[PDB]
Amino acid sequence: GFRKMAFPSGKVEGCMVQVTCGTTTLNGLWLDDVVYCPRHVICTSEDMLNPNYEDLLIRKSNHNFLVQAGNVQLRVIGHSMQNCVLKLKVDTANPKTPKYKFVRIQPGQTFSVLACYNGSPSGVYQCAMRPNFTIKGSFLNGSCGSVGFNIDYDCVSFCYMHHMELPTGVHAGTDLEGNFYGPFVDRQTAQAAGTDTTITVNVLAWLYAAVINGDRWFLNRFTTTLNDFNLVAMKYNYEPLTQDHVDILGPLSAQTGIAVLDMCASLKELLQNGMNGRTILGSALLEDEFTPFDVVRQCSGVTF
Amino acid sequence: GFRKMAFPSGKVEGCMVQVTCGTTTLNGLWLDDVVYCPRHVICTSEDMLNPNYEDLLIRKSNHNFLVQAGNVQLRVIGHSMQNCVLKLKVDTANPKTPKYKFVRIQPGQTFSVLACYNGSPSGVYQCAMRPNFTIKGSFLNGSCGSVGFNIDYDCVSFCYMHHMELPTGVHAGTDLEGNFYGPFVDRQTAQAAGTDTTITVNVLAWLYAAVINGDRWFLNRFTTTLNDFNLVAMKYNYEPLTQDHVDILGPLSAQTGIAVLDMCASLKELLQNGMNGRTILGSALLEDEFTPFDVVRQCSGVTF
Ligand SMILES: *[C@H](O)[C@H](C[C@@H]1CCNC1=O)NC(=O)[C@@H]1[C@@H]2[C@H](CN1C(=O)OCc1ccccc1)C2(C)C
Ligand SMILES: *[C@H](O)[C@H](C[C@@H]1CCNC1=O)NC(=O)[C@@H]1[C@@H]2[C@H](CN1C(=O)OCc1ccccc1)C2(C)C
Ligand code: NA
Ligand code: NA
Repeated sequence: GFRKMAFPSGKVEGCMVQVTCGTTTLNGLWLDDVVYCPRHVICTSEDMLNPNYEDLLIRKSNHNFLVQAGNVQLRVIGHSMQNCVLKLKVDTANPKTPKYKFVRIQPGQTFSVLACYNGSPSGVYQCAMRPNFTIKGSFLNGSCGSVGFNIDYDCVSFCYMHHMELPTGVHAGTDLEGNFYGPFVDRQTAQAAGTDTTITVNVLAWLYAAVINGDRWFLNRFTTTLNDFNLVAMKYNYEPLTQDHVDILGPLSAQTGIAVLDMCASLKELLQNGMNGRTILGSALLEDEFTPFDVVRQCSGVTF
Repeated sequence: GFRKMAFPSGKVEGCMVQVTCGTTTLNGLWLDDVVYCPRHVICTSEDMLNPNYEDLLIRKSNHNFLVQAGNVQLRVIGHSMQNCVLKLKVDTANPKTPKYKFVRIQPGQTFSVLACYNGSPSGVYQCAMRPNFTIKGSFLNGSCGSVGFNIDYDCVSFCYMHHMELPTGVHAGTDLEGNFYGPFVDRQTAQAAGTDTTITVNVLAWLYAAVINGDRWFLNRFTTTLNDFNLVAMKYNYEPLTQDHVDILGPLSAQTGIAVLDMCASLKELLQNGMNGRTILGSALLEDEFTPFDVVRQCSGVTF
């Protein structure tokens, strides 16, 4: 009774366009009269090693940029660089432009990715921004410019644009102002993500989902303190739990009649003892990709 | 590098409407001038125990059916019953009607569900039709009339409409002609799904995905026969593997240079020996919700 659910993708689908510069094709985001795409579209293979993007952009003409919106070729009348994103001003506003915001998300928060190739949607899935500011996505060559988003009421909040894959096979990208999440740079060099930690508040959310869905074996009759729990958290590379985390879990706490520090005590035992070959919500591992809001949305059936 | 991916849901989002009959509200599918919804919308609580649907439908007037398409109230000018579905003919054709087909899917095949409440999309996720003709969905009260679908090229293939939850917490529903998948009836009585089996051909697909994504520990230097494998399959409640299954896996076989009967031998060892606390594509259990086509689509990046 509990699934990894993406937001409906319709409002974003109408914004996806193709952006080609020589042999290099990727996706763009067409909002009002502006197409946002990764700046590495202006790069040839050789200059991806240490590109001088300012110098490369100067060499570019509007006409070097082939922007298609399905069958339509869309006429670029201008180009500018904001951090690691290119803004291609176009002669036509997107008539399918939804109501939108650009937001910078926090590590631990979730969003939907609309994976595109050649400006066409392939698929939609839910992602978490890892504590080390990577995402564990499914992106191939051509996936760049694919976007991550949340929907609140009738408003699309864009939070991610895809730029690259790291050696570990995880993914990195920017906010829609072109500021990388984490320490990453848009050039083809070996780059280390931090050690990643498990998103403790999300694991608690998901244990609450497990209880709501009648799956309770792991509950014990013990409590604990933020202090003592955080000692075990540190030992298993779990993020420390703050009183903010405890306050955000209050609704799930109240719904289930299980105090947050009581759930923490249950999590302690799972980390120390493993799951003994048992499953929780049909998983053999502790899941950390569901925020407290994701759990509440899916158990209370919120719409858009 | 491998995720449970849903189809983009835009084309389906434009078809979802609200259908209310007394205190009973659920979702409808508005295609051309017809709204398709579960027939149990005409039911009061008491008559859900053993409804005479023919007699109940006779008592109904067009005006008993409140059909809203967002802010629009849509005027029902007719009602008919096809098996377990109600066709509410309306005065306006859906101007957002996509190109579509109604298809009856086979056990083992996957589809995207667009979970709706009050005619508004909440979320999208990928499902498999279990061998026992159930789905393991996330559906609350009000979710009925939510639809399952595939997209081929520019065509939406509707294959599922949601009707009910079984005692086990799994879900049952119909094709869009109102024929239940499996032995289920739309009345509030205890109903047994069969014993469910694991979709062997999908587990093989997913092991191929694991190899393509560099995750290979489980490969062994052994082969086997359909005959000998099916003896182990039967013992672990896996579906028997047919030469059709072997032919469908040919592309993944050819891509990886691993013969289907060689992968089967690897699966044999996993079933007999467990995973020794190892993970495959970040899972501690064998996944059976990915068809060979799903794997090929996601590793080759097919679009719509
Ligand atoms: C944009 O489509 C593309 C997406 C990558 C390619 C494979 N999976 C992805 O997520 N981004 C890039 O190609 C960037 C780009 C150059 C290299 N880079 C990158 O991801 O390097 C790793 C890579 C490349 C190709 C195949 C596998 C791995 C710069 C400018 C950062
Ligand atoms: C239609 O919205 C609704 C969806 C169920 C309710 C909870 N989760 C679901 O998938 N379908 C029904 O209510 C049908 C209907 C009557 C009963 N039934 C049903 O699912 O019974 C089980 C149930 C009901 C409510 C809450 C939990 C479980 C008939 C006519 C088959
Ligand atoms: Na131009
Ligand atoms: Na009417």
